[PDB]
Formats: sequence, C-alpha cells, structure tokens
Amino acid sequence: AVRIRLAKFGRKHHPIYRIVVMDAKYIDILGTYDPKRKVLINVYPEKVKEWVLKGVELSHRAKAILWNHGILKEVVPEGYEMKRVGDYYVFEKRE
Repeated sequence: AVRIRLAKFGRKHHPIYRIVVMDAKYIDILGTYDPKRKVLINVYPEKVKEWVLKGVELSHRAKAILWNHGILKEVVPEGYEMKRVGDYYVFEKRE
C-alpha cells in the first residue's frame, strides 16, 4: 500500500531519516529528521496535511515525530480521529 514511513539518509554516527510517502524514489517527502539531536531539519506541513487526511497509514515512528513536534496538531482538523491499526496509524473522519 502507499504509506508514510522513514527512509535512511546520511552517515554512521550521524543517521538521518527522510519522512517519505512510498508504495511498498518516493511519491513525496514530508520532511527530514535527525534522531540524535531530535530535530526536524525540514518539514513540509502542506504535504503532511494532504497525505495524512487521505487516510494513508503512518509507521509508529513517523507518527511519533510528527505528533511530538506538533505538526499533526497544526494540520489535522477536529472531526478526524487517529486510529491504531496493527503496525500503523491512520487518521479518518469521526462521522
């Protein structure tokens, strides 16, 4: 399926992860994350609103980054709920 997940980028002792949209290059890049310093180097919030509200599945850690860094809070409207589905997370309309 099309999912939001992490892809390796960078070097030994300094790993870097792109948050990407891919089907299992990439469909879209949602941002760039540094796990050691715990910062988002780049983020593209218009891209994350689009894909997340499309019901695309997020990996646990892609969800964690975007939630903790308040990216989800700025872009996901009330009336959309996050659901935990197996290994993934999805946002969908309440009703």
